[PDB]
Amino acid sequence: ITGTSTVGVGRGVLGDQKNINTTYSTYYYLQDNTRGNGIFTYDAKYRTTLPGSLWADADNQFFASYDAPAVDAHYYAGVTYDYYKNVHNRLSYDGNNAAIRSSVHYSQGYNNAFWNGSQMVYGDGDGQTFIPLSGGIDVVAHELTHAVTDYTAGLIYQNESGAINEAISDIFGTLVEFYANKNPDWEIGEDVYTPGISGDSLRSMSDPAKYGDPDHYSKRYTGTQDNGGVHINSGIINKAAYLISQGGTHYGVSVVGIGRDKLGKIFYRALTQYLTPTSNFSQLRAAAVQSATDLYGSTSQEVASVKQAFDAVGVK
Ligand SMILES: O[C@@H]1[C@@H](O)[C@H](O)OC[C@H]1O
Ligand SMILES: O[C@@H]1[C@@H](O)[C@H](O)OC[C@H]1O
Ligand SMILES: O[C@@H]1[C@@H](O)[C@H](O)OC[C@H]1O
Ligand SMILES: O[C@@H]1[C@@H](O)[C@H](O)OC[C@H]1O
Ligand SMILES: O[C@@H]1[C@@H](O)[C@H](O)OC[C@H]1O
Ligand SMILES: O[C@@H]1[C@@H](O)[C@H](O)OC[C@H]1O
Ligand SMILES: O[C@@H]1[C@@H](O)[C@H](O)OC[C@H]1O
Ligand SMILES: O[C@@H]1[C@@H](O)[C@H](O)OC[C@H]1O
Ligand SMILES: O[C@@H]1[C@@H](O)[C@H](O)OC[C@H]1O
Ligand SMILES: [Ca+2]
Ligand SMILES: [Ca+2]
Ligand SMILES: [Ca+2]
Ligand SMILES: [Zn+2]
Ligand SMILES: [Zn+2]
Ligand SMILES: [Zn+2]
Ligand SMILES: [Zn+2]
Ligand SMILES: [Zn+2]
Ligand SMILES: [Zn+2]
Ligand SMILES: [Zn+2]
Repeated sequence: ITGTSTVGVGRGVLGDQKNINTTYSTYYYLQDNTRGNGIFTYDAKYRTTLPGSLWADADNQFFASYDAPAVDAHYYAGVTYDYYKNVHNRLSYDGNNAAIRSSVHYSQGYNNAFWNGSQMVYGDGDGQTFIPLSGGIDVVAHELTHAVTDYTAGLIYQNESGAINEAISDIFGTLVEFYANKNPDWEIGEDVYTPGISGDSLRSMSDPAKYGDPDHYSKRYTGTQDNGGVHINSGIINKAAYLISQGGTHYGVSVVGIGRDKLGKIFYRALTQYLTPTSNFSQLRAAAVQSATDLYGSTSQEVASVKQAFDAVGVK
């Protein structure tokens, strides 16, 4: 909509106050004109028609319970935009400042959130398995990172390539959570999963086995469920990424940690320059090694730590 750029205030799903960029024309709309071609957040009104109505509010104050998922979808899309621009010089998910559109209140009791190829879609959850999923910055950034992948490597969503696709989204979801440095961790979805249970999450990058996911290639799932285990086998790559950043000794292999920023630079270069739609784990290792070589030199600690981490998870 055409209007004046304004700044509203509200509370997100977890009850935290934040400012949001809006546009004023009779109503205040969840339309942020400060980032690329815009960030636009819509009300799906418990239906499955997309995108729904551009979110309108009479007073620029977003403190109602019904507002909270919209506040977070809008704000965390902004954080994700800022991460990719400021850290990686990438303008929106396509690198060409595509508008970022999100719909909240999708369906009823819907325990999922997804990038659908052109926008984000957030369920409200059923209140037991999940609360509204836009409350999780790592979920928001995980799904928007699928769009980054689609516009770069084009990793296929099945078998080893699909597990890489999911790990890339977990890695950057987590790096965005740290960039936004409110309550970061190496867990996925902890803020919105199981409101009745403290200390759990959908999966752990630091210790995949805590939830029964593999932390070594020898433990990879080879069945047909989950598109060949894409959210299961991601644990192998997630653990490697965790080790690259934080270090540790895993199955007897010592890894010297190089920190989050270098992890992000190495994997971003691997994704955008070297991965292809069918890259397997071994090819990801090679891409990460080459990316660290490009950035830091073949004799660098960074290259050595990449190799150590992939060794530790059994990926040659
Ligand atoms: O849509 C308009 C946008 O294009 C401009 O950049 O800022 C004001 C908005 O109304
Ligand atoms: O506690 C939250 C509240 O502050 C917000 O306004 O609506 C959603 C709730 O979860
Ligand atoms: O376009 C909107 C539609 O998506 C929603 O489901 O019902 C109201 C309409 O304004
Ligand atoms: O409070 C309202 C809620 O009861 C309804 O479901 O949708 C709009 C909200 O503002
Ligand atoms: O235009 C392409 C689009 O069709 C696809 O969704 O992602 C890659 C883009 O280059
Ligand atoms: O250390 C920062 C890291 O926490 C963030 O995730 O990505 C950028 C780095 O500068
Ligand atoms: O506690 C168990 C854990 O040790 C294993 O790694 O995965 C399944 C869990 O039930
Ligand atoms: O069966 C597949 C397995 O061969 C591969 O290693 O990882 C993905 C699985 O789907
Ligand atoms: O096979 C790829 C290789 O061509 C490149 O050099 O590094 C990335 C690898 O995945
Ligand atoms: Ca209001
Ligand atoms: Ca997290
Ligand atoms: Ca929980
Ligand atoms: Zn998903
Ligand atoms: Zn995913
Ligand atoms: Zn967290
Ligand atoms: Zn899955
Ligand atoms: Zn998923
Ligand atoms: Zn270990
Ligand atoms: Zn460990």
